[PDB]
Amino acid sequence: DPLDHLADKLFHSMGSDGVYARTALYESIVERLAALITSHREAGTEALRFPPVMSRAQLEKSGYLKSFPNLLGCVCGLHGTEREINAAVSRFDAGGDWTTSLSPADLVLSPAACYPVYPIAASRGPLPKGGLRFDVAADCFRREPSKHLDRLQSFRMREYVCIGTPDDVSDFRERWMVRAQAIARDLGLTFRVDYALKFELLIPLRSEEQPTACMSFNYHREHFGTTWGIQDANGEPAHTGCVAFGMDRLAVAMFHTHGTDLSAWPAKVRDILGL
Amino acid sequence: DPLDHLADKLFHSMGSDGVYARTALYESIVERLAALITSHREAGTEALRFPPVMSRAQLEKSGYLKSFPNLLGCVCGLHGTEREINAAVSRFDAGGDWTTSLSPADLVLSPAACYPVYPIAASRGPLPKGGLRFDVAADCFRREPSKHLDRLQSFRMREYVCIGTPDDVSDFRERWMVRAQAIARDLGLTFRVDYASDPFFGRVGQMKAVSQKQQQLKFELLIPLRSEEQPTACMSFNYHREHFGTTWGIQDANGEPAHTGCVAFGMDRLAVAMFHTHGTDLSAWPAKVRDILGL
Ligand SMILES: NCC(=O)NS(=O)(=O)OC[C@H]1O[C@@H](n2cnc3c(N)ncnc32)[C@H](O)[C@@H]1O
Ligand SMILES: NCC(=O)NS(=O)(=O)OC[C@H]1O[C@@H](n2cnc3c(N)ncnc32)[C@H](O)[C@@H]1O
Ligand SMILES: [Zn+2]
Ligand SMILES: [Zn+2]
Repeated sequence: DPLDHLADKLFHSMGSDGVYARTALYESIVERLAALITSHREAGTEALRFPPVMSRAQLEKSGYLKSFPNLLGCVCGLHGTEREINAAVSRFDAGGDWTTSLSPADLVLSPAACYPVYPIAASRGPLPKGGLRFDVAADCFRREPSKHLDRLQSFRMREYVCIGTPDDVSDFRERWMVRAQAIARDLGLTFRVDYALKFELLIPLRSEEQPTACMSFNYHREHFGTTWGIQDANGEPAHTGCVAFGMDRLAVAMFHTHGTDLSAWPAKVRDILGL
Repeated sequence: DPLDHLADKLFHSMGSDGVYARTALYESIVERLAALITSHREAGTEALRFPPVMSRAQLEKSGYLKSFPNLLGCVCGLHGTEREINAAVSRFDAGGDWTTSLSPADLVLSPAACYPVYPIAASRGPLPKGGLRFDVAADCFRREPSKHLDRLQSFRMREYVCIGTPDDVSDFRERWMVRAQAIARDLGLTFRVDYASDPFFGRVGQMKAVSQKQQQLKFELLIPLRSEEQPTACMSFNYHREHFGTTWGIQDANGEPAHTGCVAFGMDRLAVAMFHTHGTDLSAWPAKVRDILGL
C-alpha cells in the first residue's frame, strides 16, 4: 500500500490493526490542524469536548444500531458479585474464558463526535432564531480492522454542527462546503468534493481512482430534531446538519502529500499551520 | 457534595455518571496544565500518544485481571453472521434486547496510560545504559460510576515512564516527587505527598494493598477537595519493580529483567482541583498562577 512507509515516522504498533501509538511528529500535525480548524470557527459557536464514550441509550435512540450495527463498539464489564468476578478470573487462570461474565454497560464507544450534542441542545428548550451552532470533538470508534493507515478503528473526529430550521442548516452546509475547500487548498491538498444528503472532500492517497474521504458534509433532515424533541423558533421539529473533519485522515493526507520532513513543507502551508 | 457547585461552568451531562461533556472554560485549563507538564519534560524523553483503546491480550498479559477486574471496560460488538446481526437489530426494533448477541472484541478501553508502552519498549531489544524515558497520555476508562466530579469513568491520564535498572527508576521517582510538589506549589494548590495503595479487588486485594503500602511502591499527591480528612489523589508515583520487565522480557544494560516506574498526572482531577481552589473566573486567578499557565 502507498501509505505504508509513513508508519515508520508516524506510528508504533499496539498489537491491533487500526489501533496505533502516535509519535511526537504525527501528534504535532494533528494539533496544528485542530488549531487551524478552530481559527475558522464562526461567531456564536459553542465548543464542547466529548470523551471517547457516550450513553448507549442515546446512541440506540439515534438510530445507529440500525445503519451500522457491525461497526458499533459497546462497553461491557464484570458487573457481578465479588464471588462471580473472582470465579471469572479463576477460569482465565485455568485456561478458560473470563469474558462469559461480561454484561453490557450503559455506555458505547462513540462512532461519531456529534451524537451526544442533540440531547444536550434539546434539554435547553426551544431554539432561538437562527438556531444553535456547536463545535464538537471526540475520539471515535468504528469496528473496521484494516492494515491501511487511512482506515482506523480508533480515530479523532472534529465537527461543526447546525441545529435550526432547514434554511439555517442549508446556509450552514453551503458556507462550510466553500470554507472546507478553501482550508484544503491552504493546506496544499489535492481534492474533489463529491456526493457520497452527504458530500465528502476526497483526497487521493493510494489511488486517484479510489480517493479517501477526509471531511464530510451531512444533512440529517429532522431525524435528530424529532428523536430528541428539538423545537425550532417557529415551534417546528428542528433540522440538523454537520461538517466533520477526519483528524487522522487529514494528518495522514498532509504527510502523504508533503512528506515527513516539516522543514521541506511549502512556506504557505508552514505559515498557515504556524510552523 | 462540595464540588457540585462547579458543574455548571465546567461540564454538561451526557446521561451517564462520571461521563461529561467539557466546556471551553474547563478544556482551556486542561490544555494549559498539559502544556505546563510538557515544559517539565526531561531531555531524551520519547513522547507517545495512545488512543482510548488497547490490545485486550496485552492487558491480560499485564496482569490487570489479577488486580482490578471490576474496573475493566471491555470492547464488545456484534461479531456474528449477517443473519445473527439482522436478528439482533430486529429484536431491538421489537422492544427486545439486542445486547445478547454481543461478544468481546480483541480490545479493551485503556485503564492506565502507560500499559501499551512496555511491549513497545521490549520490541527494541536490550535497554541502553541509563534506560528509556517515555511521555505518554491516553483517555482512560475505569468502571467506577459516581456523581462526584473528581471520580470519573472516562478521564485523561498523562505520565512520565522510566524503564531501566532499579537505580534508574528509583532516581526518576525521587526526582519526580520533588518536581511534582514544586509544580503543585506553582499552581497555588494545597497538598501532601503520602504512602498509598492501589484499590486492589476483593479479599486478596486488602492483603495486596497493605503489602504495597508497607513496600512504599506507591505515593500520591493528595489535595483536599472536600476536607483534609478525605483528600483527592491528583498524581501518583508508582514503582513497579520488575513486573513489566519480566512480563515483556525487557532486558536492562546488565542483561537483567528491567525495573519500571511511572509518574501519573490525573488531568481531570488537577483541572477540578484548580477550579475548586481558584474559582471559575480566570481573570481573578493569582498572578503567579496565571503567569505559569501563560494566561
Ligand atoms: N458526524 C459525521 C460523521 O460521522 N461523518 S462520516 O464521514 O462518518 O465521518 C467523518 C469523517 O471521519 C473520518 N473517518 C471515518 N471513518 C474513519 C476510519 N475508519 N478511520 C479514520 N478516519 C475515519 C473521515 O475523514 C470521515 O470523513
Ligand atoms: N499508571 C499510573 C496509574 O494508573 N496510576 S493511578 O491509578 O494512581 O492513576 C493516576 C491518576 O489518575 C487519576 N485518576 C484515577 N482514577 C480516576 C477517576 N476515577 N477519575 C478521575 N481521575 C482519576 C488520579 O489523579 C490518579 O492519581
Ligand atoms: Zn456529525
Ligand atoms: Zn503508569
